[PDB]
Amino acid sequence: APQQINDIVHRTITPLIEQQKIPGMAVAVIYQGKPYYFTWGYADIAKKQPVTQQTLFELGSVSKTFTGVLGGDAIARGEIKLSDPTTKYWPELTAKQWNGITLLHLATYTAGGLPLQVPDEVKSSSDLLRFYQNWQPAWAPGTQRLYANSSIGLFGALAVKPSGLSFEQAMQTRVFQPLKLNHTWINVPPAEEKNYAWGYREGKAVHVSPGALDAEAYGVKSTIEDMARWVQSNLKPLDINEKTLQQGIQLAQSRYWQTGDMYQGLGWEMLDWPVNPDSIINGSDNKIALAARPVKAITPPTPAVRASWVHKTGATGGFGSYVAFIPEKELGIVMLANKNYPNPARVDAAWQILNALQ
Ligand SMILES: [Cl-]
Ligand SMILES: [Zn+2]
Repeated sequence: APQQINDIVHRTITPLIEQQKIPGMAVAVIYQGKPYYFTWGYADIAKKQPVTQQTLFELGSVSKTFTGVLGGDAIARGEIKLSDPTTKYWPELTAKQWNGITLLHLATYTAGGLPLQVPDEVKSSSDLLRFYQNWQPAWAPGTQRLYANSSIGLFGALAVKPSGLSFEQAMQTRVFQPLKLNHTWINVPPAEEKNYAWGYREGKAVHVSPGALDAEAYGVKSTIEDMARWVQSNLKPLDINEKTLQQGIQLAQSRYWQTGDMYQGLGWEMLDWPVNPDSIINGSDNKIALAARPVKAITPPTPAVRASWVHKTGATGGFGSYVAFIPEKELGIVMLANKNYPNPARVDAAWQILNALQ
């Protein structure tokens, strides 16, 4: 890699690892469209297995960017419209509070207070219907954003219904395979477990446990190389030969809602570039990121703005991930760690690197 990239990465990430006690980490810096890879530490501490460019990490909510793009691909196929009512795809949701709640609301966390988590007691299809049938909104739809797995998670499950495919099969055939993400998994196969890093929570090795709508909301595992390719695909949609996927990527970076200086995409979140770094750092703190905030609609949605900071944080019990990129500059970063450490530290490190290379 160029000397300037090696220097800033060492001076930014090695101290981050020192400060946050991260056992293993993989970083890709995309510079002038090309990825440069860095690894530190261990995928499995007790086995002394190093992090490599083939190590799988839990992406947590970075999974939502895949869900948003898969939804965008469905829009471009004419299979769904974001204005469609939820009940078009789930007629059994007869409770009156669902009148007026569209796929747009589900995708962008604006249905009116759907909760952050689907409750752990939901283990069956009927449990899930009961949950949504009895949920009472705190706000009218399209007025408040409340980040929620139960919102975008349901969006993903319904967006694939017209195709007749399962969510996992739709994602594999329509997103992973065309983009040659051949080491990206909703369910890690037995032959790849050897590359599945352990996450570490309070010194204990952990993996994410099954939950309702997990594949849609937080269930993808991937390598640093496949995640660099995901960033390249989102930086350069016109290089994707499948038109519906090219358009799906673009639609996921459309701006549908604004609150403060932040815009909500489909999975992705965006700000205008140049960005105020303190706003992305401070806004990544869960005290803000998980809070209810009024939104203003953008009608029609703004088509993907190349001068944007586009990003997403993700966490599981044992992992912490961050992706950010700037289409106008062909500049991006992927940070995958097997400890869940605070989002503001992730964003600050990412901005120090990309700011140095702009
Ligand atoms: Cl140094
Ligand atoms: Zn040093």
